[PDB]
Amino acid sequence: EDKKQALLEAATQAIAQSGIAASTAVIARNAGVAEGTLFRYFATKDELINTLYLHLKQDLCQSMIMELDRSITDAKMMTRFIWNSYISWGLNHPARHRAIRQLAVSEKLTKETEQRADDMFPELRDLCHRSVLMVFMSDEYRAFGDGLFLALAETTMDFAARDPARAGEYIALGFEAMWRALTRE
Amino acid sequence: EDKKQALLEAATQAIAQSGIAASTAVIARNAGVAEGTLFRYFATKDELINTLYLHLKQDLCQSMIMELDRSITDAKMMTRFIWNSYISWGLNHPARHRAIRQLAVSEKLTKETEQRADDMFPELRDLCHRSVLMVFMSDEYRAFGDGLFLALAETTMDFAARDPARAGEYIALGFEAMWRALTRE
Ligand SMILES: C[C@H](CCC(=O)O)[C@H]1CC[C@H]2[C@@H]3[C@H](O)C[C@@H]4C[C@H](O)CC[C@]4(C)[C@H]3C[C@H](O)[C@]12C
Ligand SMILES: C[C@H](CCC(=O)O)[C@H]1CC[C@H]2[C@@H]3[C@H](O)C[C@@H]4C[C@H](O)CC[C@]4(C)[C@H]3C[C@H](O)[C@]12C
Repeated sequence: EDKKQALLEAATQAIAQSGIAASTAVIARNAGVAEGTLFRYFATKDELINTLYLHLKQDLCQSMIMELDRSITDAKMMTRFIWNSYISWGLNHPARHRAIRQLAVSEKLTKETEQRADDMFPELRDLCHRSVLMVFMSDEYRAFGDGLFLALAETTMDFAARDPARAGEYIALGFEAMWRALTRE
Repeated sequence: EDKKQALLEAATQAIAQSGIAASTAVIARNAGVAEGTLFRYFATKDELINTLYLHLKQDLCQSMIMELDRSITDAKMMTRFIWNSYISWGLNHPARHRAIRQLAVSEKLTKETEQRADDMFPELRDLCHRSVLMVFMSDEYRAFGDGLFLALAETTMDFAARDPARAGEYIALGFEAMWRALTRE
């Protein structure tokens, strides 16, 4: 029923379809509400980008909480579980993936948003006792590394969706491509 | 002036924007010509996909001919030159990249088209005396491996285009991600 969730869902769809340029008028209309109502929730496109990114990240991380087992010590096994979690989430919720990938490479996420993103799920930190995933790049390239992860993830989802009889095969082959590209031992 | 090239350019733009579903009416209109005229060049959407794919592949390969040096013996160095060639071509011709990537994962390329694609530029074969690039996957996954190459390439082009002061850095970091993902020694 509640208007914030309706606006966040409408913003998810609109950005998934149109990118960050998506219109607040269209988003407000697709929700129940007047555009003025939308502005009381997010006064700027910049704040909507930041709010929606944290919303989508929270949703993903909660799905990962449901799926992840902590008897796992092996970094590669833990990374595979994370990858499987992300692919499932984007196959279940294609617009949430499409939206988050455009928000992630928008140049509009604030340092406050990054810290709230890094903080929100302590349970998902570390899960490596020191880390393997994308720690080899300079800080300037962390967004680029995230973009490559998302590109490999999106291609894996596309083939698994089109050819579901081999979905697990695409997910495993995509994981090993991601692992080689974005880790070092 | 010539109508085939005008239609192939209009088909490139339309598929880049809309995918393989792009309308022959729109393509014909964006070219000089009546839709009936378009059908004398490609009687089906299937034949346009195949014809346009070979056209775009020929264009890419000719650009690679202009750029590539044959004193190169090292497989990694040769693969880097190929990658640099592809990224330059897609930054110079974004719609040609966007089109070819949708055609490549369309399920509509004919075996005849594949053989003509494999044959067209003997000069680009081998350039490895036995090969490293994507020879580790089963034949069923060659399209998937091509999709991962294209995804990594597209992300590299996006960041190089947005942040041209570091274009070479994104190209080098993207190459090493592609190389790790899609080769084995
Ligand atoms: C939750 C999990 C483990 C915790 C961590 O190491 O940060 C991490 C590792 C890689 C992360 C992902 C990658 O950084 C790529 C994406 C980046 C976006 O900014 C968030 C979604 C995105 C898909 C990330 C979600 C989540 O924070 C992931 C999946
Ligand atoms: C021309 C060059 C070397 C010759 C070869 O080994 O086939 C090859 C190696 C990898 C090839 C690319 C990859 O297979 C990924 C893409 C696949 C598409 O079907 C054609 C474009 C595409 C971008 C390919 C163009 C070209 O055939 C490439 C770049």
